[PDB]
Amino acid sequence: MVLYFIGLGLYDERDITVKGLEIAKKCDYVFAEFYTSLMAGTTLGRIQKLIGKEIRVLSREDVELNFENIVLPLAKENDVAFLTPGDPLVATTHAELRIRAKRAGVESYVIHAPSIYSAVGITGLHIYKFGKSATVAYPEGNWFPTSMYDVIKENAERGLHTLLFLDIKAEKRMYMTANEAMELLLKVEDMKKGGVFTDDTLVVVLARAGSLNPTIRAGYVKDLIREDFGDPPHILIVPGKLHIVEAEYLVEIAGAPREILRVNV
Amino acid sequence: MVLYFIGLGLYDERDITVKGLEIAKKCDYVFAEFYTSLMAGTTLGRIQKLIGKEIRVLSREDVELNFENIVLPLAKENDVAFLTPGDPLVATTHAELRIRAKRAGVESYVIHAPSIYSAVGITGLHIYKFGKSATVAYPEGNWFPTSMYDVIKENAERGLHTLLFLDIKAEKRMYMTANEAMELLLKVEDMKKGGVFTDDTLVVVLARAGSLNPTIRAGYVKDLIREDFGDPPHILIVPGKLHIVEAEYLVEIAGAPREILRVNV
Ligand SMILES: Nc1ncnc2c1ncn2[C@@H]1O[C@H](CSCC[C@H](N)C(=O)O)[C@@H](O)[C@H]1O
Repeated sequence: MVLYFIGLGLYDERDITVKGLEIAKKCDYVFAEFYTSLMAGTTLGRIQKLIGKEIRVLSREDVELNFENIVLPLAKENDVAFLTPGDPLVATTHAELRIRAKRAGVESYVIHAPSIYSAVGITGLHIYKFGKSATVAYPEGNWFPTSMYDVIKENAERGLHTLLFLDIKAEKRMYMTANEAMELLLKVEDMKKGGVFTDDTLVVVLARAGSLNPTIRAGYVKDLIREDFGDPPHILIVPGKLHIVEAEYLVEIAGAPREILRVNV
Repeated sequence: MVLYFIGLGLYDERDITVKGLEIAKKCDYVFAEFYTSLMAGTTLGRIQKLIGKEIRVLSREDVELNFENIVLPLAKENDVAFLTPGDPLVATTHAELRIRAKRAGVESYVIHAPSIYSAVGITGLHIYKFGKSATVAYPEGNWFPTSMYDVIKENAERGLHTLLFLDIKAEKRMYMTANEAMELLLKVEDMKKGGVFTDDTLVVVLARAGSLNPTIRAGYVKDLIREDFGDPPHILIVPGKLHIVEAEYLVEIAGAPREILRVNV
């Protein structure tokens, strides 16, 4: 009698780990949420098919307000599993749910899955060189988010790369593009003129990580802010000072201007 | 005419994604490497039975010096797979291999899998608050590494968490423990007296991630320095200032002492 946190992966249903599939296949009740990220290459049907169980989907409100009412209860008598895109505990507040589980007298286990946070390694940028991370959020009301700007500034000053999580509103089916983010940033630039994010800043975009053919592009903002990378989800990265080997991967694989090959030491 | 970089996961032969397995089976040749890391929770033999293909294990020199002489040739006329622990491209040196694949006129695809870099999310610490990452390499002869120490310093300075990869001797099959890593850090503290890592520093240890029974513990060095965290591999983490939720998780789940609720928050 337990509760399982299983990640479904980056793109399609096949991105679940074997461990995760075997275990999902033996649980009595299987819940899931699809609001923390977007798996562009699959459908609830295929997941349900692959697993072999009916998956009751939950909304942000069900999860955040009644997890212990809807899911935890069954967990005491049965073997329940909660599915989520990517890795269940990366860039979500699901970790807290484990405390609910404990306090509800329920044993919980975690089955990891490929996360966008580590998939960025496909851009050639050294993983250890990524600093703090941030999320470009949808502007709303009379307030224009600005934190993500300072973060890029802080990391850049230290020579670190910045991972920018783009926003999502599942219910409204809104998936921020790298373009919608490059614009939101250029605006924060003018508001602060910090030299952080301009038209000559180098940027890398990763779209549909997990698919066989993700869109990996690196270039100056001016030349990319008006490009079609493809369907979502999109991720934006503002690199710091590149290593020669990083620059070479970006040029040879990501299609960046040959000029970055010449790094400023 | 195609090369696949498939990730093997975190601990056992089941940490591979259904994607990576289905593909690995459809390959004419399968290579692997276990020098960047080690699947402590399985064996090459158990892995070979899951894939149902034999696997030629490549040494470090093999890959870094003659990848284009051992792997790429067969990739021209067949579909070849290259297995590596964790998620590919998280080992900085693997990325450049894709360039070589192109140079030799070969298609290369990447099949991600759970990485320790993202799995750390299970510690209850927020992913975005992780800063630059470092590695605690085994000292040798007159050599006494110290960069890691500074990496911690710069991160916690900015309220960021520090993920410390512990060293490994693949061949000799020798895992560095969290305890050992702590002793090394305390030794650098005494050498630089920066206040960065002391008997009162709070740390989190994560052992055997990916397993259903990983060890997750959090406390002050003076109590974890000699604590037994179980079989390898080990990962050490020096957290920055904690959000009340991280602290609660570290207490409710990682058995951290209540003191952290009022000291490290
Ligand atoms: N497959 C993918 N490709 C590119 N970006 C992705 C992605 N999956 C998620 N993202 C990015 O991350 C955001 C969701 S945050 C949730 C991440 C998920 N928990 C994980 O472990 O991967 C998306 O809005 C997008 O900005």
